Amino acid sequence: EFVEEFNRLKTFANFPSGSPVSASTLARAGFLYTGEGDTVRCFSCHAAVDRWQYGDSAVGRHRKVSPNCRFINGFYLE
Amino acid sequence: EFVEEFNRLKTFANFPSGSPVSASTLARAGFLYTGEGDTVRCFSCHAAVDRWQYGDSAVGRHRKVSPNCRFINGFYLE
Ligand SMILES: [Zn+2]
Ligand SMILES: [Zn+2]
Repeated sequence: EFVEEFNRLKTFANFPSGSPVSASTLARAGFLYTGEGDTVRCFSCHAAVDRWQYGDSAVGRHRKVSPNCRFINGFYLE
Repeated sequence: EFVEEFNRLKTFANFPSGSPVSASTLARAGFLYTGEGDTVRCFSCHAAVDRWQYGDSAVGRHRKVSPNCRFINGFYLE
């Protein structure tokens, strides 16, 4: 279901507009919005990432927190 | 957008598995998959490279076709 980026993007309703990282960027990096604050969680490795700050890379933070995530490693590539 | 290696890697869905060079290696060398055959194109210098053969170096072929590419010269280094 969440293999599709659009389905991930739909979980971002009410995502804080004041966040330095956008909902589209986070969805692209494999994240789903948990609904609380700025906490997102990867559909694949289940790692959660929060406390986003200016200059952050959605993919960069994702790799840092979960270096062996299959999604980031291209496991779902058609 | 494509400055991020992962975004380049995502363009490789359906990239021929029989190719002597892998999608990850090509993405690392700054290439995006054009979707046709084994033709990839650099996000930075726009040079396209195809006809990959055993023993080929993704970065090597990239330099040969586009010696002044900013990406290969490290222009995007943080
Ligand atoms: Zn993950
Ligand atoms: Zn180039």
